[PDB]
Amino acid sequence: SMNPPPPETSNPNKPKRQTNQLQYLLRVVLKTLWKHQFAWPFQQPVDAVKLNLPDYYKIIKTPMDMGTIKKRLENNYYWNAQECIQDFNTMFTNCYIYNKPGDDIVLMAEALEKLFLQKINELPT
Ligand SMILES: COCC(COC)n1c(-c2cc(C)c(=O)n(C)c2)nc2cc(N3CCOCC3)ccc21
Repeated sequence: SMNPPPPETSNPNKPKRQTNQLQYLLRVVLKTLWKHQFAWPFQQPVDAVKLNLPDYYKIIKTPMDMGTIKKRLENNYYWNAQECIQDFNTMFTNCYIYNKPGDDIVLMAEALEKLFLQKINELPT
């Protein structure tokens, strides 16, 4: 059991643009979640070898983490704000698929998801 390569943070065969929404997702949404006290388990891909979680990448076939989302925003990987919001949703959903109710990681995901929703609420037009 080993780790997959992390998600792509670059697509050479994809146009790029700067929008108010993408800038807000990096500078306000991601930055706010990144600095939250419960951010640390979500700042990098799950390392199944280091943490000894051999069934993680048997159960989770669409991994996502805030380190990947950060790099995607910084590299102008996303064309649509929807793509970035979908990646956050995937990250939270994976946590609820793999882990059990009352697990520390699940209550941490709940706290971050609540904050995420409050910040996306004020996403500009
Ligand atoms: C609160 O989460 C605890 C779990 C423990 O998994 C066995 N965990 C995850 C983790 C995260 C997610 C989203 C998940 O689903 N699982 C199962 C584990 N990522 C981690 C990273 C670290 N370290 C801290 C020191 O620096 C290196 C990294 C330490 C613990 C971690």
